[PDB]
Amino acid sequence: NEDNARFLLLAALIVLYLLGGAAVFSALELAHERQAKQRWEERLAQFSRGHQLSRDELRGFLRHYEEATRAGIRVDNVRPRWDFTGAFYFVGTVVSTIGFGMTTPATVGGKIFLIFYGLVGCPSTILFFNLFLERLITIIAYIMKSCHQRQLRRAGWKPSVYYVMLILCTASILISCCASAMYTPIEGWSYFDSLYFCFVAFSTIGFGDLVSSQNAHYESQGLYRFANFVFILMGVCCIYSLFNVISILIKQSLNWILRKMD
Amino acid sequence: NEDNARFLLLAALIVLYLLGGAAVFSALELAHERQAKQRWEERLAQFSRGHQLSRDELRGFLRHYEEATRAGIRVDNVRPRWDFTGAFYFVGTVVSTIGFGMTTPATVGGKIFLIFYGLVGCPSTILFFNLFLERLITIIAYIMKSCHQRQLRRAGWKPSVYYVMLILCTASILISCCASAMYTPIEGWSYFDSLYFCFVAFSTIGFGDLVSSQNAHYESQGLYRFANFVFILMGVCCIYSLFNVISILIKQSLNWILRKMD
Ligand SMILES: CCCCC/C=C\C/C=C\CCCCCCCC(=O)O
Ligand SMILES: CCCCC/C=C\C/C=C\CCCCCCCC(=O)O
Ligand SMILES: CCCCCCCCCCCCCCCC
Ligand SMILES: CCCCCCCCCCCCCCCC
Ligand SMILES: CCCCCCCCCCCC
Ligand SMILES: CCCCCCCCCCCC
Ligand SMILES: CCCCCCCCCCCC
Ligand SMILES: CCCCCCCCCCCC
Ligand SMILES: CCCCCCCCCCCC
Ligand SMILES: CCCCCCCCCCCC
Ligand SMILES: CCCCCCCC
Ligand SMILES: CCCCCCCC
Ligand SMILES: CCCCCCCC
Ligand SMILES: CCCCCCCC
Ligand SMILES: CCCCCCCC
Ligand SMILES: CCCCCCCC
Ligand SMILES: CCCCCCCC
Ligand SMILES: CCCCCCCC
Ligand SMILES: CCCCCC
Ligand SMILES: CCCCCC
Ligand SMILES: CCCCCC
Ligand SMILES: CCCCCC
Ligand SMILES: CCCCCC
Ligand SMILES: CCCCCC
Ligand SMILES: CCCCCC
Ligand SMILES: CCCCCC
Ligand SMILES: CCCCCC
Ligand SMILES: CCCCCC
Ligand SMILES: CCCCCC
Ligand SMILES: CCCCCC
Ligand SMILES: CCCCCC
Ligand SMILES: CCCCCC
Ligand SMILES: [K+]
Ligand SMILES: [K+]
Ligand SMILES: [K+]
Ligand SMILES: [K+]
Repeated sequence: NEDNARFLLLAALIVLYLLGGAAVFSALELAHERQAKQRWEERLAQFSRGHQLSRDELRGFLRHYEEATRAGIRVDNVRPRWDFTGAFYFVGTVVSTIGFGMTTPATVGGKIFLIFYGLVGCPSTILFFNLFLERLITIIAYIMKSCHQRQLRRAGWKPSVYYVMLILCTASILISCCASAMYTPIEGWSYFDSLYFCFVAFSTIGFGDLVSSQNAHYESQGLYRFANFVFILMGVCCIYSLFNVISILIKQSLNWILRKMD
Repeated sequence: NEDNARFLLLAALIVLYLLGGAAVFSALELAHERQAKQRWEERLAQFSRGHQLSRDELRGFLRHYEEATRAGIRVDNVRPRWDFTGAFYFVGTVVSTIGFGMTTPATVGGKIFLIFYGLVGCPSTILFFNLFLERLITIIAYIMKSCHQRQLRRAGWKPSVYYVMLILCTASILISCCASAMYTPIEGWSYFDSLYFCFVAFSTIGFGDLVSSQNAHYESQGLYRFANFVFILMGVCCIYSLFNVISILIKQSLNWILRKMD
């Protein structure tokens, strides 16, 4: 009866969390959304009046442009999709569950293979992340044991969950700052935008509003792609481990809550 | 030295998998991409000639349209973002790490809160999925014990990983087929497109090319949203559990191959 109680309590807490978050986000974003819509409508009306076109013709043109954009066309010299490098980027975003969406299959055959590829590939990445976490814990224990032994001259050393969480948080912060230091100059982004993109990509949410390495010519462009790959990989690993540790802590907190209640 | 060997072997296998997948996807998609780009270019050239519009004017108009679309505008009628139910949909896609991207924060304050909200919410959903998996295993064991006891008239009953994987696969197939039973007449999609969307959403990849339940008016629109919520929740749970079980099986296969290599 304890497991059922914990399950029910977690469900109720998550529901309340969702309701509160929805309220807050609406309060923050509604006015900006309305203002943007009004500005776009004014621009469209002015353009239509200037060149004495028709609303239907512009509607058809915009529909064609939306189809082209789904195809992969953009307005600023984007890199080609579905070349070998683009395909590599797409598969990397698929196996990790990020799914930016800047490149998606468009033909029958490219969707079946996507299903099978993801089905056989996502578990492998999850297993890789788990193995990395285990290796990190072992190395931390070894370092602590060695440091204590060396300082004495003046296995059972597994660190607690709290220290592992602190270490993962520090590593994530450092990786995000280092990645942003490179994204900001190469891209036309601000530092805060770089941090926001780093968090969105590392957590595997992948909205797709900001995507890196999509500007065709990128000066060097040889080391830049390798650096982007390395940074995304490390960030994903660190954030995945941090989320799992935080989940363990939340589970302990829920038991404590249940135990206190009586 | 065994753990390091398994780690290295998994890394090499994943790298080969990525290379092969990239090659296959490029081979499948490059011709379609080129044809679509050519068709869009022809359409744009034809439109420009007919109305005597300069290409810079059309470029500016399309840039404005891309800015507007980034705020939620579409050629077809779509439900508003950030009123109260768009916010609920957004938070649901955020906590589950799906990230469709049809709704994204656009203001400072809506991005900081997004970071903190995700940081505190994703671990809760992961814990909920793990608890669900444990409950499912317990119920399966109880059912098997009861069935065996009944068949006798003529704890240690937990099923093996193989049977749990088979059950999860069957449940996922049934849920996907039932969900696609709708989403075909309500969304005007083909059945295969419905299955593709179900897999993309359930796995938490969330490309965003196909998003459900946003067409402004949706007939009832009261039960439809509830049904969409329930279907997505169940699919996400089942696919998450299936991925974890498959990862365990892959780990066993790796240990066996390592033992085979001596
Ligand atoms: C060497 C370690 C092997 C393990 C690989 C495991 C998982 C891969 C997961 C995610 C990769 C992040 C996306 C890379 C994007 C390529 C960028 C570019 O090309 O511009
Ligand atoms: C009662 C169980 C509580 C636990 C819920 C936990 C996590 C929620 C995760 C995913 C739900 C995503 C569905 C998207 C919302 C659709 C709403 C709509 O179409 O408008
Ligand atoms: C969305 C889930 C919210 C998580 C609720 C956190 C509960 C806080 C309890 C903190 C005390 C538990 C730690 C042990 C105290 C000795
Ligand atoms: C993306 C990497 C996938 C690697 C899958 C490895 C498959 C190995 C098959 C081995 C089958 C025998 C194992 C079961 C015997 C105990
Ligand atoms: C144009 C060069 C792109 C480089 C990205 C591919 C190489 C990384 C995969 C191999 C890592 C061991
Ligand atoms: C204009 C030169 C930009 C090149 C950026 C170099 C990126 C490599 C950093 C180190 C890789 C880990
Ligand atoms: C003996 C130790 C060397 C092999 C372990 C390294 C495998 C990962 C290297 C790349 C970082 C993900
Ligand atoms: C217990 C489930 C709580 C969430 C219900 C909200 C979704 C229904 C939307 C109805 C809007 C007309
Ligand atoms: C006319 C459109 C009616 C569609 C309503 C959907 C009914 C689904 C309810 C069951 C939820 C699991
Ligand atoms: C005894 C009842 C406790 C469990 C009820 C929780 C119902 C939530 C269903 C969510 C399944 C994905
Ligand atoms: C038309 C190519 C078919 C690709 C699907 C392969 C599934 C194993
Ligand atoms: C025993 C060596 C473990 C490898 C750790 C690598 C972390 C970047
Ligand atoms: C840590 C990488 C620093 C890159 C600086 C780029 C300056 C043009
Ligand atoms: C000019 C391309 C350099 C690629 C670096 C790869 C390092 C293993
Ligand atoms: C303008 C109000 C922003 C509040 C940010 C939320 C901090 C947790
Ligand atoms: C005793 C188990 C009850 C909860 C399981 C519900 C599965 C849908
Ligand atoms: C389980 C859903 C049944 C099909 C609903 C759509 C009927 C037009
Ligand atoms: C008319 C609104 C119906 C809402 C579904 C019931 C929620 C339990
Ligand atoms: C946490 C309380 C929810 C508020 C609903 C508007
Ligand atoms: C957490 C309650 C939301 C307050 C903003 C209206
Ligand atoms: C967390 C409270 C934010 C209030 C939005 C105006
Ligand atoms: C551009 C081809 C890259 C080769 C990968 C080793
Ligand atoms: C068009 C055939 C679809 C096959 C289902 C996997
Ligand atoms: C005690 C500090 C060790 C950190 C391991 C990365
Ligand atoms: C089996 C690896 C060969 C590389 C093919 C491009
Ligand atoms: C061995 C995987 C396939 C290699 C093709 C680039
Ligand atoms: C599975 C390897 C693909 C080679 C054809 C491009
Ligand atoms: C592994 C090689 C397959 C070739 C596909 C065209
Ligand atoms: C393995 C699939 C081959 C693709 C042929 C175009
Ligand atoms: C407008 C919908 C209200 C939801 C409260 C449960
Ligand atoms: C979380 C960093 C704050 C950014 C201020 C613009
Ligand atoms: C035969 C066992 C059935 C379990 C499915 C919930
Ligand atoms: K994800
Ligand atoms: K996504
Ligand atoms: K995702
Ligand atoms: K996305």
